[PDB]
Amino acid sequence: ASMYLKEIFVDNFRNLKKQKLEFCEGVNLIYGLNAQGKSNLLEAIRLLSMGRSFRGSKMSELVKFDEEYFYVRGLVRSADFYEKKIEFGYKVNGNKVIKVNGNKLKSTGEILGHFLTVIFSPEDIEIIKEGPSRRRKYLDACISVIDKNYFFDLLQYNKTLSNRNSLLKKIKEEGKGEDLLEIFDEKLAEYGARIIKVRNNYLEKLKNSMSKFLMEISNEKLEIIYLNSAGVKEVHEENLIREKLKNRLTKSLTLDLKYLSTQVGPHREDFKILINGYDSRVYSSQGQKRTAALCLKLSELEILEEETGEKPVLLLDDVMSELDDNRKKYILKKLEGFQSFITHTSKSDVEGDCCFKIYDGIVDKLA
Repeated sequence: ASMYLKEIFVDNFRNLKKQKLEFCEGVNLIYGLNAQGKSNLLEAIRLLSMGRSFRGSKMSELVKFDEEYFYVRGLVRSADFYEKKIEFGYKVNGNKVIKVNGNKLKSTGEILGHFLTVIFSPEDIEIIKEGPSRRRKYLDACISVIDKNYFFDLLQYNKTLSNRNSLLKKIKEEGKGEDLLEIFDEKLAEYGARIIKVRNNYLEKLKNSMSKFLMEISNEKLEIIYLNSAGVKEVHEENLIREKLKNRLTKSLTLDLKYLSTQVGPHREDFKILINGYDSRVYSSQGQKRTAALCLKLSELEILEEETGEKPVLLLDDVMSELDDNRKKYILKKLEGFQSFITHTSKSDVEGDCCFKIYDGIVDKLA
């Protein structure tokens, strides 16, 4: 039984009026003339998956202008639940309150997995086009939805990384800190090796899944190069990678003290998408990049289902309007057995099993 959002209630959320909405199976077409309105609804849905705004927005920005809180409640059907309640509340205080079936979660990260979605947007092309930062963050979020252990390791890794970076400054002003520096190096190498091993594993699946879609769509060839920070290309034996990280951290101490940051580790790494053997960021055409962005999300979807045994809900934020007919048809074919939410400016273009009109932030069914 696939994931299915039966209902969402939004209160003081961005520009949406207070309302409870009920949805259907298959394609939920949401059309309207407002920008914020449509994608704000998608933002509220995606929030129940991730515990954050997909736009990258801070929580205080999600509260309705001049209000003191927002609140979102979804009801979801999944493999093991007829109807799970997920609640996300934020008070301008600065505390998120998140509950699943009435139990408050200790940390936001705990939300991950109760409600699976994959969100498509035209912005996904930036994952192809931009720097390592954008691709690490995409990669980290994809793996974390599947793998709680990886999420745990990344949290600790990033915590140790900032502790180390601030210690570098203390070691520069005063001296000393040699002991905490060893302790941090050891921890970075330990967490780093596990992060690298899991990343390598995911990217191998990404490569296999993405090459199939690309071959299907444009008959083009896909390769992925993972340049990891251990410089290894083996990534079986964790202790070998851990040792390579540790030695590298030791060898780069002079450079680290000059810049007051940490030059080696997975927080610096990237992966390279090759299209017909050429670097997709600097060589490929825009059409190719766009196609690659689509294959990227389709793969995400495929790996997510395969790994969790659950079939996610699909969010498509304004991704249909600039497509030609053959690409629309392809994408629609691929959403076949999912619940999906497709935002559009038009009612006619893609039909949809249920159609909703949004205006002045009220969503009404049929039109």
